[PDB]
Amino acid sequence: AMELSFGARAELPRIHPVASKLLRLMQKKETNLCLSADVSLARELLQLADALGPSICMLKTHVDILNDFTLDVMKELITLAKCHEFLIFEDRKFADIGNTVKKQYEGGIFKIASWADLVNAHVVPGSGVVKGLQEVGLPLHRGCLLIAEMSSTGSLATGDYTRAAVRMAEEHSEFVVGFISGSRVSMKPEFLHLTPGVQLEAGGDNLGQQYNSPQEVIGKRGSDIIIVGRGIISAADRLEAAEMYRKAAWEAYLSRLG
Amino acid sequence: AMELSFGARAELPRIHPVASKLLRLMQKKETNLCLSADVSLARELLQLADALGPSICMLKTHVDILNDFTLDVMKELITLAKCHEFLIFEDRKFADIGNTVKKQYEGGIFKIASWADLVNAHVVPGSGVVKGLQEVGLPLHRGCLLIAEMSSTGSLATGDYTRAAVRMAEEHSEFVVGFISGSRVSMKPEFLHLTPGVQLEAGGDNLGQQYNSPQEVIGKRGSDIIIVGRGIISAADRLEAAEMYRKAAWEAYLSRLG
Ligand SMILES: O=c1ccn([C@@H]2O[C@H](COP(=O)(O)O)[C@@H](O)[C@H]2O)c(=O)[nH]1
Ligand SMILES: O=c1ccn([C@@H]2O[C@H](COP(=O)(O)O)[C@@H](O)[C@H]2O)c(=O)[nH]1
Repeated sequence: AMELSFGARAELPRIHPVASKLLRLMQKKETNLCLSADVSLARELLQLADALGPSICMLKTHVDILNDFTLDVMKELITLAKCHEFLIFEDRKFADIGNTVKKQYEGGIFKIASWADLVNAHVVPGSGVVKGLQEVGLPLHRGCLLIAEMSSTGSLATGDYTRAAVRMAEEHSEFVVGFISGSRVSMKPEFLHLTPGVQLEAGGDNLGQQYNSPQEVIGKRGSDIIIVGRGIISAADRLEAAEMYRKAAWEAYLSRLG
Repeated sequence: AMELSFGARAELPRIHPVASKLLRLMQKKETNLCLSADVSLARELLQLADALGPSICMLKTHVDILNDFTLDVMKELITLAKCHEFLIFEDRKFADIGNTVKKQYEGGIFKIASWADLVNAHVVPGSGVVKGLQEVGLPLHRGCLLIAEMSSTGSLATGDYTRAAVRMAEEHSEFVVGFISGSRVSMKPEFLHLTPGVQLEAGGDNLGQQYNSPQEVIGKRGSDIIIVGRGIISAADRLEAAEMYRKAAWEAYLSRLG
């Protein structure tokens, strides 16, 4: 295929409204940066969302790490998402049978479906995992990302595992909008590719995380969006760091567009 | 080779303390039944744990489906666990990079490590998932189960994936006490095998769950413990249903012991 812009893909025929909403704000704001807001305090989550909101297309959460979660916190996050124009991605990694994951998505204390635009799923259980999430997510106009590859050393999400992930996406394109992957895994331009394991300096952490640059992941490997946690969160000035990552990911996307 | 009793297995030189405690109470109470307590209310959770405690070796939770979770509820559950003698297994299925899963296990609202004897992890991220959990579990004297196979249709946890799970468990035996699997996957008697997707009658559900009988799973496939949810919970008489499952699983274990 030849390279389409985020704006062209927003306008496509088969595109999920969520993905379309995302691709438009990306074009509008010149950002393909997803902030991984891996903090344990609501006040910090909310201050990051507000400060960095203009710089990001998406805020990714791990609600189960928030020491002071309440649905009111999520209400305030929604208000910031609407105000600054970004989607909320809860990185819950649903990975159970369909009958269980539907309850874990709809219910409990988190009520994830009520506030998350996007969630993700591991494909290891078979397509039941997507079917269960769909029953809840479809009417709510939510979307789902399938984990086709992981960034960590020893990752088993390779080969036929990755190919099964892409098939599963194709079979459920009414609800699945794309992939968590280290590179482009599907040529279909309606699918989003989001890549974690990103820092300016290629490298890793002490527990198997691997990092590659925005230029590599977006430019060479053809992914759409970078997911960045520690590369931003650990900085003294998280706004400056966010801006650095945004320009890098954006300029890398412009480059491959030609 | 020659099958050892649960009582003898509990005394093996390399046995993990949590596995030893469980094997002891299984032999004492003549139960290799784990109740899957898939309910949405604390009261239902506590009611089932009390009513069925005598029949079970283990209660498996999904605390993220509890509408009214609080840590006090867990305190109470533990009192029941200590009174009736069963372990608590939170079926969280950790499946993220090591840096993330340690926070998910220790922290947030659920504080899983503060009350769960056992948790489980998917192996797809590589062994960094176990190394992260260990940082939290080992100080708290906890154990972990690796998901080597799944019960659901289209499961990708097969062949080399399954073998990678077994290797990973062998290499982290200070923390990993066994497997979620549909059959015996390790020949080392220090490892436990727990099998979900169990009902007396043939079948499945509308979202990819598949059922096999206790005699099939324990007797022919050589697993140790049956995990049963709806097979008990949906029955009119849960005390009778729990007893039927216990007696099925236990006699199947005795037969294989010869
Ligand atoms: O394959 C994956 C999938 C998800 N994440 C998530 O993306 C973020 C990476 O953060 P950092 O390593 O950039 O701090 C974390 O929240 C992590 O859970 C990965 O790192 N790799
Ligand atoms: O491979 C697996 C792993 C876990 N479970 C869990 O075991 C229970 C099965 O319940 P039921 O089908 O017996 O009601 C559920 O809590 C489900 O999440 C499975 O069914 N299959």
